[PDB]
Amino acid sequence: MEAAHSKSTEECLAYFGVSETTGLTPDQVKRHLEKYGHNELPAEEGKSLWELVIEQFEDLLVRILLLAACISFVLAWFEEGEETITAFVEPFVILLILIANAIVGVWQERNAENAIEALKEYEPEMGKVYRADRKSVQRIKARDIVPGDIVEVAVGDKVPADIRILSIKSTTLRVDQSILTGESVSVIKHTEPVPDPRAVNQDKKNMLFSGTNIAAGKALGIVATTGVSTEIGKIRDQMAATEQDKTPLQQKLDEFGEQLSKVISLICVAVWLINIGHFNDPVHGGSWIRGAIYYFKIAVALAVAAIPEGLPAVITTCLALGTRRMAKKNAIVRSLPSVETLGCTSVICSDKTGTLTTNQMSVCKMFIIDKVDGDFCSLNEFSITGSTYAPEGEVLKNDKPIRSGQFDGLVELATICALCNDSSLDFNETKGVYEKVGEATETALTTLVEKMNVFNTEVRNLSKVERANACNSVIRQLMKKEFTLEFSRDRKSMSVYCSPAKSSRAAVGNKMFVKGAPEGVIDRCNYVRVGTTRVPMTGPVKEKILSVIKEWGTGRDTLRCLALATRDTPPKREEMVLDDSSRFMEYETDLTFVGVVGMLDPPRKEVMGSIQLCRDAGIRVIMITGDNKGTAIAICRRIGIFGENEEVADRAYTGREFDDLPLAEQREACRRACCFARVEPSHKSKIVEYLQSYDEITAMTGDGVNDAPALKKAEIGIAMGSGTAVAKTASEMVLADDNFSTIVAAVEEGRAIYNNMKQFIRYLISSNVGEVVCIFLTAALGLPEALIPVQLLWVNLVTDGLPATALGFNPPDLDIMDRPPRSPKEPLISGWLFFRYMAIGGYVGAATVGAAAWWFMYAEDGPGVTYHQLTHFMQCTEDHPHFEGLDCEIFEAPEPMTMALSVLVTIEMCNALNSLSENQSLMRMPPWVNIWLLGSICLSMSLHFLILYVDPLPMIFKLKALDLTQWLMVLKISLPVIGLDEILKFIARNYLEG
Ligand code: NA
Repeated sequence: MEAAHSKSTEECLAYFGVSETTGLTPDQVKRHLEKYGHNELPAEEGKSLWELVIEQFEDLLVRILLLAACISFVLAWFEEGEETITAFVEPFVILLILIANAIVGVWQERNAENAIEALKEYEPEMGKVYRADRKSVQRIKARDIVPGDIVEVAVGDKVPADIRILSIKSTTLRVDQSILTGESVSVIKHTEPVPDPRAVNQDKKNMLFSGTNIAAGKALGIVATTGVSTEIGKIRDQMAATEQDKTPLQQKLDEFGEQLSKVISLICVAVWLINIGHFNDPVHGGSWIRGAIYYFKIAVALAVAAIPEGLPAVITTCLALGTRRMAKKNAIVRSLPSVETLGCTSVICSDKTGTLTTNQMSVCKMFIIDKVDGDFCSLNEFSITGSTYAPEGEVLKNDKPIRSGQFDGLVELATICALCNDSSLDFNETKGVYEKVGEATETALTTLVEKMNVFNTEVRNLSKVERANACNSVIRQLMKKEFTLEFSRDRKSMSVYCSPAKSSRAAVGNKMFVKGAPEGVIDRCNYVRVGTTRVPMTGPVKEKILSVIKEWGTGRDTLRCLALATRDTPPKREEMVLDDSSRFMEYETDLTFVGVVGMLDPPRKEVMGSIQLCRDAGIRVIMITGDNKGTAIAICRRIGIFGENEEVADRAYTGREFDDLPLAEQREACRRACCFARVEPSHKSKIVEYLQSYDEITAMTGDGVNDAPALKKAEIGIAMGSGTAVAKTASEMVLADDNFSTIVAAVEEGRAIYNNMKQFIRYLISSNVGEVVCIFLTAALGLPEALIPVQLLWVNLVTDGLPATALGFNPPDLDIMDRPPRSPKEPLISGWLFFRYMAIGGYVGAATVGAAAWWFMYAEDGPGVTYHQLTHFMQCTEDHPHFEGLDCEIFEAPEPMTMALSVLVTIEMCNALNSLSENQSLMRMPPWVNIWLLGSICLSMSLHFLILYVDPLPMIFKLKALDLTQWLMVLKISLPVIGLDEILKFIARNYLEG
């Protein structure tokens, strides 16, 4: 029964055919259970370990590598010899990388928690029902509860289902609905029907929502809905129906995956079409087995040379490090891929209270009526200092300190603020400052009465803790509080019924003290107080009151106003039903206007600044607030969101206004809006949709289960440190301090990190290019293999991975926040950059072959066979050129490989320096700009020497220590790469910058 709140208790009983005194029968229980299912959100998918392990082998590149391991394995099997301790190393090494890769992938999932599963924390194990098969209440499992069940709840219980309250057993009933409505103070519940069938949760004063807690009282009710049909269940469905796209880099990297796959295969064909000469060969003679071993040997190295095997580890390391760095700045990021997205944030939607403001309330102004005489009128306006809850400050009329007590209007004003109030103070001796107890707005009133001291009570003598609630306690003793009529949004006020304290045998003197939003409160005033006297409310004096209120709310003061009034002749106590909240406005009429207080929730000190940063960075800012429209706007002007005097007609909306607009116009409104006031339950989420229809990267703040859907939808959901665990688990980021400025800082960190990622990504991929050239050249020049897979894999994971990581510490550009958001469509490598890395690739691939060849020719240790061209034969079945001497296995000498590999290693260390800046010369941005990079290079070289000397390793990699001559050559052929890029950067700075 979805509409239970708008039905009478009798209609809900009738609908389900259930007896309030016996409850459902065992047949009803069965049937109901068959129709509605059990009371519980559905289980998460049964993602098994075996399935999880399988998923680690889905990516195109890991398939290639697996394939290449199989070929490597078959080759290290279908090969003759006795050296097995240096044969199966390769295929094993490739497999071990894939195992570690899959291991990590699995470790990630075991540690990942989804928000949908966090929802289940709010479903209690047990609940209490009345069923016809028993007399006394039975405590059954909450999943066994069904619509129609008569249920019982009491203080401390977690509501097991969405329930229509039938009967309140205790005096009142109080609920903690913080998790669903953001009302953090316990709300009072009733049993009368709520007329509007489209009432938002906050106004269903007769409902208990599954997952909430009874704060006080005992109640009996009937279950309206269970499972996915409850308020939180609908929230679960929205979240589950939300599909989350891959981050821009994830998408672009997946595109590179396909493309590189397609590239790898083409190069294999290219190596085929180059040997189509073998078709014109005698069928007899030559080795076919060895001919195929030749292709599969290069296909393996080719795949291995082309994959940036260490890239995923480098990225992760970088992101993890950045994350620790962001946490130091109060930004707790939860998902590593979010760090990139955060940098692209084009829109931030922020709640005002507690994020843009401090949520530390303070009364700054107040006024009473001074006199009314015909068309003439004067108010007494005052000021109050002190912006803490501490009772330290003073009242001032025209800056001159006055004494509240000398004004009677003020005695009463204070009596309302003190009596018509459910909050207090407390001096916390631990922190040594005054803290609130209750609501912000109410404690500010408590604070205000203490500064006012309307009865000049001896207060300075009292201790620190006793000082807290002294002037209040005084006012309390003056009036007995008989009862209170709670605040409702329909009337936007509250009242308290009070009788004189010293009273033996009397029935006259009773008062109601009314506090609330000025418009409705003032409309119900027929009288205006003037000291102790009273006069009729008149058209002119009304405008006077309203104009001041308007000025205070809509001006640079940005104050939240509250009207205070009293009912002099309140209805007789017996004539009032304290149960029908719909009668409260009626009991609050024929009032006397006493005064107005204006309070402030101050902007955080950093917000002004942070908002300006965004304007520089081309990031739009939208405030979502509970202020009315005028004040919403005024606060927006105040903080920088709006220009002080600029037009805003079409950039500010209330929920009402926004709902009235047709779908097209709502979408339109969202492109230009910077202020949403009084926003509905569904709005954040619809606002996010529209924003995404313009391809905005959207940040959205929230803190309750009811924000969870929007948090999940937006690309950067942002939760408050002080918020619910569910909102956190639904968000890309948590604000340790709740401060809007933390967001802007974390965006800046994201830009800085992405710029560096581009660098080490381009560095690594460019490294693969040269590796591929080296393999290809060797093949299409019939040379001895210059580099082998085990060597490549070492370079791609260790030798280059260190500098790649060090590149993540590249200093950030000063102009980072002075450029618009990066477009998600922006390609990683494109145009000039393709050429650069193509040329760089060329040179690296040539240098490595040439390093081997030079040893094979113009060097001593190896044959002085210049232009002999090892091209010709690699079979040795004719034995022509080297006539005298029985040697033919010098082709596999470890010296040439060691020349090539040391060239690669040395070049890439050099190219790591060329990677300090995309376009700036090493003349302008020197190597030492990044000490981590310098350190990294020393480490990688020490590691190269490690594999060169430490016995097991030089055999495994197939290497031999180099002569100072040979090393001195390695340098000669490596250092020029620096000159090459310097030239190319020069061409970019001077002949492209237009
Ligand atoms: Na999200």
